[PDB]
Amino acid sequence: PDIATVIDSHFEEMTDLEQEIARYFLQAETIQDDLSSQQVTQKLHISQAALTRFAKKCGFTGYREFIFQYQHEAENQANQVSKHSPLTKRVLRSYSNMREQTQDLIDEVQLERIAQLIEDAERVYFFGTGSSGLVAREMKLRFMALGVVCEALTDQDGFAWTTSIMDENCLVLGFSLSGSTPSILDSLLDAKEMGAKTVLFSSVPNKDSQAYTETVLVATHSQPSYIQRISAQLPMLFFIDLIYAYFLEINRESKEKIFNSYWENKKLNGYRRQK
Amino acid sequence: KPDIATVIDSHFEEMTDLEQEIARYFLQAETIQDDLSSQQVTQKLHISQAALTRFAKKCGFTGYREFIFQYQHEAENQANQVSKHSPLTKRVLRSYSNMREQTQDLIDEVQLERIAQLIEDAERVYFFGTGSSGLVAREMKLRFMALGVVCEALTDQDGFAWTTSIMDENCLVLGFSLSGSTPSILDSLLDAKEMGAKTVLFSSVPNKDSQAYTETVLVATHSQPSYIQRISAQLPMLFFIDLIYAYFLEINRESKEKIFNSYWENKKLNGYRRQK
Ligand SMILES: [Cl-]
Ligand SMILES: [Cl-]
Ligand SMILES: [Cl-]
Repeated sequence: PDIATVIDSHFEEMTDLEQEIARYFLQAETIQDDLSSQQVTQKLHISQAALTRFAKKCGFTGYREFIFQYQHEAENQANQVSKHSPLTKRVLRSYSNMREQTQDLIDEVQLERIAQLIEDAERVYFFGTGSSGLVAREMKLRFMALGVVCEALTDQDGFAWTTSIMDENCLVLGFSLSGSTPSILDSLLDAKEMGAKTVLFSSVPNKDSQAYTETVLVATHSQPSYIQRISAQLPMLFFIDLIYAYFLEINRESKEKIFNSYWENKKLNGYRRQK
Repeated sequence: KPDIATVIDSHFEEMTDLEQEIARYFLQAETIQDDLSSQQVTQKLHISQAALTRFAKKCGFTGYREFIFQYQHEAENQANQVSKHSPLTKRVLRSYSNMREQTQDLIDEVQLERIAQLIEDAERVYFFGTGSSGLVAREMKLRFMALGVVCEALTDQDGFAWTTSIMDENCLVLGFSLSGSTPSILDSLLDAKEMGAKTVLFSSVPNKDSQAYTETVLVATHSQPSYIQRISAQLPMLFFIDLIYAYFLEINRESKEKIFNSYWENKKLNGYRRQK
């Protein structure tokens, strides 16, 4: 219980004189006063022993403990006002709002469906340009570590090389934050032409309906202007992590075996670098 | 609209002592897993049918059958709620929330302004990382180059060697090492320092050897204890690069917006040529 609740809870055990002391300490602007026994005594015109008895009636060891604690409450409360600059808060709000917007866009049934497509494919490709090419490389790092045969392609030549060898046991995931990156949209159609399954990640719903096997709507940025937006990868990273978590639970034991084997070779390699 | 738990709660204070014991049972999370037929419930709680019926009528139902029908149907329809997410989904989203919270407590605003000023004052800026940290470096390169910074992203030892050999006192190197021990990054930053460059290490681990660099930025640790369940390794870094970027953009904002917009105009002009 905070100070006011304890004082309030002992108020009616207190004498009229002790209620005057309680009244003083229940004032908001009292925290601004010199709360020594020698100044509170003078201000309230009361004796030093009366303050001690007041603190003990409230369940403290003495006055000094009471007033130090009284200031712990004050200190804890004052630290709850934010200490950050507007600029900082804007950036933090951009992240938290993308979590919230992502959360409201999740279709768990679709994400588990996509997790299954990855598992069912023999070959998985991630297609993306610019900042979305970084997302594609990131996804490969995550999923190769669990044993998936995958590759990340980030230019027309790669998509050309890959789509031309694609078959119906291939799955391509394409990343286009804007939903209109010509090289991504047309490359996914090349892959579809060859028999592959196709997943499009985009922040705009577009006319992709029916065009690809799955279309995943990802968050838009909270900031209107381009120059002030946070990382362009982030809308996609949320969905990479979601699909990943779903995918890991599919035959986890074999996937954990592969991951741990990579880990062991890393430990051994690092030791040899030392020795 | 109102779920059956809310309904029970709202009549709880009207209920008899025995009815309140019945309510307490139905308000428990595990109870939907029991056999909730009146026969089994009466035996379980050692009550009569009538008492169960009286409880259900206190809750505004005609009887227990109506009550339990609703109770169980609300439960089996929760699997259909898109907004009610699984333990896996919540684990991932909490990992992101936890990292935002941890990041927020680690922000040293004076430091990040100091780094943005270093970027502004440098003639050449370099971003070093490998793995996912290399992706953070490539991203930072794109964002700062669009504001006119002369910068490059290096993601392997050959690239570190090419660049450090020609650095001087007007160079700045930002190195990303989430583990705080990546030898190529720590060593390459020390090579850059030997050449007179300023150095900034980003790491989730404040080691003593990090004190050698001009600045060290402490970034967040991950929430999940096991590596295999962690969310993206880029994320601790991305927060701080976005903060630095946001500060840097406000140093001589109009000159930097001119440069960003001039980028934009040059694309449009070539697009007019291509339409011809
Ligand atoms: Cl934003
Ligand atoms: Cl220095
Ligand atoms: Cl995590």
